[PDB]
Amino acid sequence: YIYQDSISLPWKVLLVMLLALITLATTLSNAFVIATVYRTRKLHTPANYLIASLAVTDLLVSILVMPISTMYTVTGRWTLGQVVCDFWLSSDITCCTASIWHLCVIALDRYWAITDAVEYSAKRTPKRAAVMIALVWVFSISISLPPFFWRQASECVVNTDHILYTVYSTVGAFYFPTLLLIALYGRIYVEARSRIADLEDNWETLNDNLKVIEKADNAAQVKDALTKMRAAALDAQKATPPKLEDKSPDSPEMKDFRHGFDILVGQIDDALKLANEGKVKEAQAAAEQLKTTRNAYIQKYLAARERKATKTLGIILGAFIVCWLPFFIISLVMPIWFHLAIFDFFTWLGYLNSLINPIIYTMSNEDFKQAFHKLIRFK
Ligand SMILES: CN1C[C@H](C(=O)N[C@]2(C)O[C@@]3(O)[C@@H]4CCCN4C(=O)[C@H](Cc4ccccc4)N3C2=O)C=C2c3cccc4[nH]cc(c34)C[C@H]21
Repeated sequence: YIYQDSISLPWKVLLVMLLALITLATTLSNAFVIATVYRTRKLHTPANYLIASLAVTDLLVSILVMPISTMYTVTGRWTLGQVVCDFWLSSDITCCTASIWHLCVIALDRYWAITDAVEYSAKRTPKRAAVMIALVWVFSISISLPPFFWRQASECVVNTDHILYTVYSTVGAFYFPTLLLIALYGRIYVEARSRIADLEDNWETLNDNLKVIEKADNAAQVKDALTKMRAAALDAQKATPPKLEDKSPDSPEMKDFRHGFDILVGQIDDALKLANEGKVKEAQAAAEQLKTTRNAYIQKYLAARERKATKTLGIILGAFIVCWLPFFIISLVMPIWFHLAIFDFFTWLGYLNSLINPIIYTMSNEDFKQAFHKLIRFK
């Protein structure tokens, strides 16, 4: 029985048009993300390479799996033969597993960057990124390779004979990566929370000590509030969590919040020199410059407190669960309920995640956002 045989001609052609536009929108949205990393020299960093390889996996899903699926989902019958069926099922398992595992490799990279910044800076290289990507693909192909027990060769479905592999495939491909992502997001969320809580205190110490220099009575009072201000600025500079946007070291970092403390420290040192010279009135007058420099970084400070990197990783985590949790839940309860339409809906729900992810990055990451605005000639 095929439930699709009951669907009318107008609803069938509309369903083909909806599915074909999702497939096309996934291909172009991921093609944009790949080209943007490739074309922009500023984006040639291991972190953006992981975005670019996630976009490559999602592009293969849109070329090897989704077009050839639209017809099978709407008609409900396989007409391409056994050989094409073998490659289609395996490219569905391999690319979707690669898609899921790219997400935790991006999270692993963000976790190490926010949790172990000094030790990781030396290890975060494009060679490291390649080795991790190869491992993801080798693990992806290894998941789809065992159901080749088809010693027998209208219907095209993956081998459901061995319950032990069926659950290993579901765990290795989904349940293990989600538990890793929850743990990874948890540590990242808590890291950023304490990093902005420290940034808030160092910012307040900077503001209050800046008030003291103005209302100072002694030279020793001026000199002390300056060294305290000096220490808080460099502490605020380390407290500020990493941005969502990743740029290569060889790129001008103007109006950057972390740079504001560098020029500010330079000014605090210039003022302490006059204080050590004996020109305290001049050292006090240097606070008028410090006041304006601080005033120019308030907007960049208030921006840091919003933790865009963890916020957007939360939206990706959220988008990943809401897209794949129904599929892998039904995938486990199916051997042990409603019709085959809910399986077709939940497969496409997982497919949709290949489109949601590149639109989340290009709306959130300002490098990808400005690249898009350039593409459609919008200012
Ligand atoms: C989205 N993609 C879809 C794809 C799939 O369901 N393909 C078929 C061809 O479509 C069905 O859903 C259809 C729809 C209506 C009736 N159907 C079935 O009765 C069986 C159910 C089934 C699900 C899982 C395992 C065995 C059988 N279907 C199929 O075999 C397998 C996936 C998968 C399975 C196992 C590990 C995995 N890692 C990544 C993935 C993946 C990607 C992931």
